Amino acid sequence: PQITLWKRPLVTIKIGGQLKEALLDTGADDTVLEEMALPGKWKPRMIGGIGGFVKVRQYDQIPIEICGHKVIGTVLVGPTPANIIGRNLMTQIGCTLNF
Amino acid sequence: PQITLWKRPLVTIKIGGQLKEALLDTGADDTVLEEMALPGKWKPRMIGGIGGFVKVRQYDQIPIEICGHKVIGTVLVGPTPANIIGRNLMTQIGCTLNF
Ligand SMILES: CC(C)[C@H](NC(=O)[C@H](C)NC(=O)OCc1ccccc1)C(=O)N[C@@H](Cc1ccccc1)[C@@H](O)[C@H](O)[C@H](Cc1ccccc1)NC(=O)[C@@H](NC(=O)[C@H](C)NC(=O)OCc1ccccc1)C(C)C
Repeated sequence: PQITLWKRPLVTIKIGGQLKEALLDTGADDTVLEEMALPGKWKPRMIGGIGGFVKVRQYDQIPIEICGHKVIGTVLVGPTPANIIGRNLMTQIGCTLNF
Repeated sequence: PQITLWKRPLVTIKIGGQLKEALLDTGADDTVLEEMALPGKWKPRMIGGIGGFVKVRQYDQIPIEICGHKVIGTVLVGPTPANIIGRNLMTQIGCTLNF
């Protein structure tokens, strides 16, 4: 799809058998999802945003289907106010900015 | 241009006669620039990110040239760690996400 930006570029993702809406976020290096039951091991990590940081759980090699594109990558889980699909996954679905 | 996302989608902007690099940021509603001398009036505003909430100065109807596209819009100025071009301006240059 081509997505204009008059609205937040939200997409429906499937991860860990759960459906979520997430923001395609070109300003996000990484993918950060709200608290969710993911299976498996993790590593503590911190991400920085506007104003603050947040501690997150880093899960490697997690399957995610982003708007019907299955990808597998690192997913951060923590107290983010939005599910964010970062460049780490957007590259895997071949997502470009165009103007 | 078409911009893939293997790197941060940085563009060179011109604003207030100054050249800056800025991130084309689809996860940003608004445009937030680092502290910079802008001429004119402003209103105090707050933006929220990952972790925190920063006070910013809201400037309306500011001319910006983003990668050779002149647009005019609201620019927020404050202690952001990156110049961020948000959807408010990306729409004005016709920027889409595509995959
Ligand atoms: C999700 C994060 C991993 C992401 N950060 C990164 O990718 C960073 C660079 N990577 C990173 O952390 O690498 C690890 C690291 C880095 C340095 C040292 C050690 C380790 C991020 O927060 N990035 C943000 C900007 C940024 C850039 C560089 C450095 C730090 C921060 C936006 O690009 C990103 O798009 C977020 C996405 C987002 C959406 C929704 C909620 C939270 C975050 N937007 C924002 O933070 C924007 N805020 C908003 O748009 C909010 C949602 N609206 C808002 O507040 O509107 C006014 C309002 C007022 C009152 C009520 C409601 C709204 C902001 C840039 C304008």
